[PDB]
Order: sequence, then structure tokens, then C-alpha cells
Amino acid sequence: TPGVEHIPVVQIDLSVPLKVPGLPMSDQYVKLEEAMAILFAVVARGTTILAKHAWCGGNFLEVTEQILAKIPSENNKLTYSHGNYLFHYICQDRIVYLCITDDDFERSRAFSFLNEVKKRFQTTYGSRAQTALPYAMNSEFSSVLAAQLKHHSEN
Amino acid sequence: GVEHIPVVQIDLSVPLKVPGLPMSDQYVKLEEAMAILFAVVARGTTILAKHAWCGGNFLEVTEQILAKIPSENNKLTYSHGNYLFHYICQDRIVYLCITDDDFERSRAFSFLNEVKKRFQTTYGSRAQTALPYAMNSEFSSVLAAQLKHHSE
Ligand SMILES: [Pr+3]
Ligand SMILES: [Pr+3]
Repeated sequence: TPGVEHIPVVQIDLSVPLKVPGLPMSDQYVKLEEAMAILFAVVARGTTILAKHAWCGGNFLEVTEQILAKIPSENNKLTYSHGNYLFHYICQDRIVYLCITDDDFERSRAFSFLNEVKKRFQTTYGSRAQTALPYAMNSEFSSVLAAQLKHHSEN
Repeated sequence: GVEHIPVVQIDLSVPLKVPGLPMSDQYVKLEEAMAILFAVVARGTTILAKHAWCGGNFLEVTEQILAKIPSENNKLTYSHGNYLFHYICQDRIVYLCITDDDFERSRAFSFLNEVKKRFQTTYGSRAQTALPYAMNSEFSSVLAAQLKHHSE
């Protein structure tokens, strides 16, 4: 095969630079197909959902009802693993902030998302969340959830 | 950081189904010196065939690249971040590929010359006029085969 240093290498700028999916540590790694990020997010109290949002199709409420039934009411944080998906939540003052993500998504990014959502939900709705009825916050908040889902799934 | 937070296996009666996602997660350790990641044939800003080997915003970037390339014949490599973009423009048709920053450029241009030869013998003068993605269904697989070959 022939010779090429007569051909220069030019530095250029890009508005949207190239992002190859890989791993969050090392950079000799590539995924041969797409990684997806946060698929679904829900705020709940115990077994009662208050707001939600999904990015695409999925039996998210079916699964969410099964999850919430398992989570203890005492404060804590945790990740559940099933098939190719992970479920991350924070329970605080009995309110659960949960999301569902590709197995290939960085957990730390997931919990940052959850902390952010919590901060906004708590500043927006305060004590109301302790008593509010099913889906009470959904019409207003789902769109907050959708914007954060987008934000944290890119950057 | 979240290493302290455990990861627990659970079981479900009715498990999660999300249609429209890829069948699996395949990660490779990257042959930085033998890894052509993407290849595209275009006329000016109009793409005619393409093929990607791995995940990436290749069409996003490709639109930004083609915008920069002058129409007169020439060959060149562009550098951005950890990647290089190598092209041959000939009779306005652009043959471009994307690779790591440490890849052997001579291998890239060999690939590009090969692809050009085939595209030109297969499609001849059509390339001057053919509509967007017109050659893609049939040629992407030629691109994929050569991509595989020149990466090994
Ligand atoms: Pr996956
Ligand atoms: Pr490198």
C-alpha cells in the first residue's frame, strides 16, 4: 500500500463533535451499536405514582408497579438489575425517585439525574407530596422530567 | 461516584420490554492502528452510500464535514478530538472515512482508493446525478466488506 505524508493533516472545528459510545473510564473501548440512556423516570410515594415520563415505548408502569412494591419505606438509595436494564432509586422521607436505564448507562449519571429531579420536585411541591393523590403532579411535572431526562442522557 | 451504593438482582413476574432497541451490547478494544469506523461516498453535500462499523453520531458529523470540503480534486486528512477524517475528492465525488487519531493513514487511503475504483466501475456516470442515498441499499455492503478487510 502506497505513501501519504505529502497529504497534510488539517485541524478543524465542529459544532457537534463525534461521539462514539464506549466506557466511562478508558478510551480504547467502543460499543459496536448504540447505547441508550435513561428510558423512564417516576416520582412516587410508596406504591402511589405522582408523576412519570417515558422516552419511548415500554411496559413501564407494569414494571414500575412491581418495583415500588419491593422498595422499603426507610430512606436509602439502591440499584436493581434485571435483563439488560437497571433500575436506580432514591427513597427520601418516603418519596421515591426512580429511573430505568440501559445496562450501559453510567450509574453516577443516573443518580445525578435523580438528585436533580428530587431537588426540583421538593422545591416545586414541598410538603404536598406527602399527601397528594395519584398522578396529581403529572400534568405539570412530566415535562420537567422529560427535559431532565434529555439533558442527563446527553451530558 | 456511586460504588458504595449496591446493585441487587431482582426477579419480576412481568419483566421489562422495550421494543426498538438493539439486540445486544458488543464492546471491542479498539485496534487504534487498524480501525476504520465509518465510510461514506458523497457528491458535495449529498450522501450516496454509507456504512458504520460501530455506534456514533456519524451522519451528524458527516454533514458538518462535507460542508467544508472544496469541490476541486484533492486528498486530505482533518483532525478533530481523537479522530481523523480522510477523504479523496475526485470529479466532485468525495470518498471519506473516519478513524482514530493513531491509525495508519496509508491504510486509510488505500481503502479509499479501493472503494473509489469499485464505486466508479459499478456506478460510472450515474454518480454525477444520482439522488440522495440512491446507491446506499446496494453499496453499503461493499463498503462494509472493504471496511472489514482493511481493518484486518
Ligand atoms: Pr444494553
Ligand atoms: Pr488515540
